[PDB]
Amino acid sequence: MDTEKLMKAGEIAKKVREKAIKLARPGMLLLELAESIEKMIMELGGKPAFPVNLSINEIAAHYTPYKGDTTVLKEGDYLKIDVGVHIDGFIADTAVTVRVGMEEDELMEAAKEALNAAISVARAGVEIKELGKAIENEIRKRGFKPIVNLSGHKIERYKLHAGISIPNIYRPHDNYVLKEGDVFAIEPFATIGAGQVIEVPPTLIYMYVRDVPVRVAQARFLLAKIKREYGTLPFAYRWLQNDMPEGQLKLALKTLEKAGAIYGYPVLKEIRNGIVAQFEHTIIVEKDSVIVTTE
Amino acid sequence: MDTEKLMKAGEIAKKVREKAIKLARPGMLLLELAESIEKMIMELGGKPAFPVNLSINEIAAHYTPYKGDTTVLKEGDYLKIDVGVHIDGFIADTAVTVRVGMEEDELMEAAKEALNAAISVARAGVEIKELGKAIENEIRKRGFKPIVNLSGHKIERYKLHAGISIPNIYRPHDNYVLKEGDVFAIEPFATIGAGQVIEVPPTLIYMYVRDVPVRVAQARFLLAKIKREYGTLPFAYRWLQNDMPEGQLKLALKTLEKAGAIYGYPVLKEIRNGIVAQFEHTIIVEKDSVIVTTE
Ligand SMILES: [Co+2]
Ligand SMILES: [Co+2]
Ligand SMILES: [Co+2]
Ligand SMILES: [Co+2]
Repeated sequence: MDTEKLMKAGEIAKKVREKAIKLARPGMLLLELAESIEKMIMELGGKPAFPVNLSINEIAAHYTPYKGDTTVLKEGDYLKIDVGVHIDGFIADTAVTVRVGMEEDELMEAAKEALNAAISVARAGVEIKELGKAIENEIRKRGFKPIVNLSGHKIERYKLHAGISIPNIYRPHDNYVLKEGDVFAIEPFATIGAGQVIEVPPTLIYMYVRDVPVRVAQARFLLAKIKREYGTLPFAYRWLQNDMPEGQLKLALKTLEKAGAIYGYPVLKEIRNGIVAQFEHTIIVEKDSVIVTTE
Repeated sequence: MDTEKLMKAGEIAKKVREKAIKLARPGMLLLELAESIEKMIMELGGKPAFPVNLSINEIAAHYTPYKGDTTVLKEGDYLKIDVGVHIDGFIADTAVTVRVGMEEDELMEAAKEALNAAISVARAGVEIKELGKAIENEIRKRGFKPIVNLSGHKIERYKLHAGISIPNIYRPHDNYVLKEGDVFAIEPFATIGAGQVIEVPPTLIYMYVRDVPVRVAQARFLLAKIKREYGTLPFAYRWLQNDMPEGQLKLALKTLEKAGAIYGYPVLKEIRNGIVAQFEHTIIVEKDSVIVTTE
């Protein structure tokens, strides 16, 4: 629909991103950080597509603070900020790696540079694999491993990950064809570890999924609120940490989870605890070139 | 449409597959082999979906003989046989690894076992990732690496690789949902190498793609032949070696290649030249279980 909305989300996400890079100074508490970003996005004119992700070093992604996290930045950390905005369901998913209180290095360069290459070739008509390979070369020609299980994704109205991915590697059969009006989030992750990530507890981000009559009353209602307040967008436990006792909240979520009403999206950590750089922009696949909502 | 056709394709491919395993005896010339299989498929009632693939050891796949290959099997080889049949476009892609003149081992077991698991969970409703994970565990718990760039694919009428894949790894965002009536080819590849494949020349298989006003004369006729007899389905170079002398043939292809008419699918070889075992069956995603065309 309104390409302007995909643009607005993109525009907000840009500004907020920029500012986050700034608040990203040593000792800065992750929790303050997130809150600021979310409310900014808010007062700026839009709701978040998903809770800001502030992932540090080996924590690949899927990490968001919660009312209680004492964690603060530390000089030399590889902080990764992945933000997403949405105007009525039109997402903008951008992200950047900041070496806390320091300047970028070869790793960070590899991810950024990679990401860039992908854009230069995206244009209606090309097969996904081309971006894939592009990304792979930049990362590997710099001696770095690209992650093989975290990757770009195609966005759709009120659907963050709509089905088609954009690997950071070259898989010879990825032959989906970038159509016109296509909206894609390109996001190469680079690492010095093995190049793969595993899920490790706790589960901070969750996803609403399906109506499933639950017996335990409270749970059911917790869900109902969920339905109506977040929708199809993934949300944070931190976002509900005050709508009921920390204790009783848990179960409700679990029961909801053990019921398949909502899916939990645990923290993603590089297998051999390798540093993880990352940059992501969102694009709209046009005929001869792509427009970057988050430029 | 006719589930019976998907069944028929499936049925032929089964028989043929079975027989190939037998013809797979030492010193057996790969070229005799392929010919047999293809003609059997033929006389059995159907056309091949793609040229039989006889891939040996570190040759992951995409290898097919050509009029000229002197290559003969050798005791101890890990021959991989990937066959595909199609009834009016309803494919059946099945495949197996045979230790030439020997009995299967841990590797081969891993890939097989892996494949099985995937089926056990396939059923309308699950997310692709579940299968992915499944595969990953069987292959890895046996200390073997799964290939990360070769993987299962969703089949559709006259479209071998229709877009959605089924990774041999767990990528947390593979959330496509197995619908009812879905046809998928699950195919785990296992290897002791690194777990990745690269393209290496030559280019034996090719695939039509789009009508391009070409300048050279014979290519143009070659184009319209490819168009009429092969179609959207991929072909082997071995299938056209009669239609014209070596030299002229090549060029008509090459022009077309450049023309953007037919894409060529080079050989796939495991990077650290590691052994590659593989098994593949095609399924139809039904409500509570899946029907395996190639059982
Ligand atoms: Co993102
Ligand atoms: Co993203
Ligand atoms: Co196959
Ligand atoms: Co296949």
